[PDB]
Amino acid sequence: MIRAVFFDSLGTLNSVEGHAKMHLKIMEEVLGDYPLNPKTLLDEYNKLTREAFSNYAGKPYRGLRDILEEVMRKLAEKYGFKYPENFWEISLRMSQRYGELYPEVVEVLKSLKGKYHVGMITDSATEQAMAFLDALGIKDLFDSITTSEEAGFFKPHPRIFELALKKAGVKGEEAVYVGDNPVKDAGGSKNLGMTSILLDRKGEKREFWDKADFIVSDLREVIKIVDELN
Ligand SMILES: *CC(=O)c1ccccc1
Ligand SMILES: [Mg+2]
Repeated sequence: MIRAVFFDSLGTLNSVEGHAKMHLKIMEEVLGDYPLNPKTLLDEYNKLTREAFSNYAGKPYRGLRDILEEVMRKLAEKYGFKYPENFWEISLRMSQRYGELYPEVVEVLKSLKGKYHVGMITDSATEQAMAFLDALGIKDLFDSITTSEEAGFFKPHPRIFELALKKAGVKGEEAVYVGDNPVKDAGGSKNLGMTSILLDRKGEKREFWDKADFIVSDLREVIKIVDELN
């Protein structure tokens, strides 16, 4: 019986659109009137960071701040603008203002909280995850928050899911994982026996739907699935 529902972060609870808007504002503040299109800087930053994150999926945890700051160091040297020593602090300030939840998130978390264990499982440093949940106003809505930093490994490594399950006191088969990445979220959680729900908000991933037990475009569908399973 489903006793716990676990959620991914980016693309699942906080929007990619807010992420992109937030990060453009970060680059605009980095650059000022430097003669570089902030959108061009952002696209190159995203290209490099995506490659780095891909390299480390499933692998031992390493600090994301060191990776992002090195990428920025490279980009500052490539393009000739002054490296921002306060890059991280700029980023935090912009997260607090421009971080954005999908419209149904609070409704969904509220409807589940109390009746099931409500958890988050995220690739993130712990302090950074807790700060952003606070900034979005949803920290209190979780019974557990489990991170790659705690487990020692990035998704889809089994230990990050194992830890979340152990925090909640449930078996994998008594738990659901909702996330937007078919490999890291659906495939990763399945290795622990969890029921996997792929969130495909824009229907962009039908190539990979077979990788999940269920497909949804809106998190309000989750509660119906759990009830139906129970
Ligand atoms: C994208 C970014 O700068 C960010 C995101 C979440 C929390 C803090 C910073
Ligand atoms: Mg995600």
